[PDB]
Amino acid sequence: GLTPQELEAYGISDVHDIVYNPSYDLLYQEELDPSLTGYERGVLTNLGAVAVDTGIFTGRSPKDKYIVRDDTTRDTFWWADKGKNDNKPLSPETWQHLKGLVTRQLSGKRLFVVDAFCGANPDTRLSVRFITEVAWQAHFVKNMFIRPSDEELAGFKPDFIVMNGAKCTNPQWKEQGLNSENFVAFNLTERMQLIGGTWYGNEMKKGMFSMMNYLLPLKGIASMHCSANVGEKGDVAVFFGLSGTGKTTLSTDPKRRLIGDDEHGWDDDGVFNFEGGCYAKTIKLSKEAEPEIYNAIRRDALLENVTVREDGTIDFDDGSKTENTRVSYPIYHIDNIVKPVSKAGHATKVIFLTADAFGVLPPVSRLTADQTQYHFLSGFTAKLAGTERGITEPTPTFSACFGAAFLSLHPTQYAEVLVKRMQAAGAQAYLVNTGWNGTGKRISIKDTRAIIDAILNGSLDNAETFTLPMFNLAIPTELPGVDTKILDPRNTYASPEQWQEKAETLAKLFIDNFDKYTDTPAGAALVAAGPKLHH
Ligand SMILES: Nc1ncnc2c1ncn2[C@@H]1O[C@H](COP(=O)(O)OP(=O)(O)OP(=O)(O)O)[C@@H](O)[C@H]1O
Ligand SMILES: [Mg+2]
Ligand SMILES: [Mn+2]
Repeated sequence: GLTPQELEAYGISDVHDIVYNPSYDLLYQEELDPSLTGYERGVLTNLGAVAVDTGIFTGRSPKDKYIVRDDTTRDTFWWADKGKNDNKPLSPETWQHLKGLVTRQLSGKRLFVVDAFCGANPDTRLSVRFITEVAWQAHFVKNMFIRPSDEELAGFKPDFIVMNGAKCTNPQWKEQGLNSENFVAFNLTERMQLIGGTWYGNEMKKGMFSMMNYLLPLKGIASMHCSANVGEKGDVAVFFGLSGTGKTTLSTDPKRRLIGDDEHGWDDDGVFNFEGGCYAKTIKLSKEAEPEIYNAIRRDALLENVTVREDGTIDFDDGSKTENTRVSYPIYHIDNIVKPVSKAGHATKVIFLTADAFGVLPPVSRLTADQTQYHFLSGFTAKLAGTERGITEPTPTFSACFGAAFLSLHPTQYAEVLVKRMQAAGAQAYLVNTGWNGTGKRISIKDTRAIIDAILNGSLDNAETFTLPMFNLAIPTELPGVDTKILDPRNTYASPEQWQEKAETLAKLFIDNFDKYTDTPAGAALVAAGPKLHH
């Protein structure tokens, strides 16, 4: 695929061993090499999958994310210093120092080079070349990106390079005004991502997602943090939501063909996956509740940060290394998928998932057109942050478009293209609370799946509704397979008064958050679709 001389063109010198397009069999034996030390080491589990520890980082490091500010990006990027976001500006000169750190780190090493695609469609996909010195990092990108055919490899021409220098750090970070010795940096003039300090594989996956989020909407294509699936009739659904809200869990549905679990575009022909694999959360994983995900954990899946007992069994309940235990697998580890290309027609059902730790929002509501835009821009979820200290400190997150950490353009640009696509398809939107109600427990997966079924088969559209105060959400009066009591969140408190107190707290949070969008005529008009609180 490439010679040591081609790598020298990238700045990487004296590479003696090049592993181009490593096979799954080679990656397995690389990860289990008994002479490996530290965080490169894998262990074989009784399910047949290799498990690794990703080091000090067990999630992304948004405080270390930087984008070079130059004549290509200055007037188009959504900059952190010009709404809150992580797109912090970096100079071209400082970029050159970070590039030197990474290229020197990879020089004189045995390198894995993985060529892959981001985007299922040839007309808009990125041809990405990933370079790493850690086998399980190469395995991660083999699982998560689209694996080219032999014919596509023969004429592969990268238009983005990702250089993973996890083992290096930046000793000049203080004088350079950066956050730490680690860095995840992007340059759209050179079309490159550099990683230093963090080994975490998802920096590469979400890094390329951020690049698609820059390029696609500028060409009229929606770029979405959502899962997607399709029914027997060809009816497509997309599921937006922040991390942990259910996109992967609920899209992996035995009644539907999976398109993808996390990153999709929506062009003139329909909805298409960016990825070649899925990246499931494994904390407290239940084979009974999530059988398809559980079954995908086998040879060629890559487990991250799980606890493996001495006998090789996995303690999926153990969050000691992190609550964000994960498994990646190529998408064909799921039985019922769209193939050979992960794409389908236009979505007619658009589901916003949220996990409301305030216990206010109903399990399901059908949204008006204006409420759809209001809630898309708000991008709400919440967490019980204080659990380890024995308290419910519901902590809100408002992350525009249900994925602000990955947005490269202003939120209104994603909203505009999404609305355009939804209006052309006649799509309807729904808000689903996969989180908490007055019981202080999350709604069960079984009940949420039944809610999703009722959305997808048209049942919910055919129901009578009542209106929830404050948020003015249309809720169905009944739904097949779900206890009617929980459809109204007020019923899970000893009295509507307990819900009302929490609803007022949450409404104020939404109203304060939305204020930043009211600087345009269209945004000010959307306030009427948000929660109403005047006392
Ligand atoms: N009612 C529910 N619906 C969906 N998931 C639930 C529910 N109750 C508990 N869970 C748990 O919530 C988590 C949902 O995580 P999931 O991996 O689907 O999130 P995600 O939206 O795909 O996030 P990410 O974008 O970070 O991958 C899982 O751990 C799942 O078992
Ligand atoms: Mg997911
Ligand atoms: Mn995600």
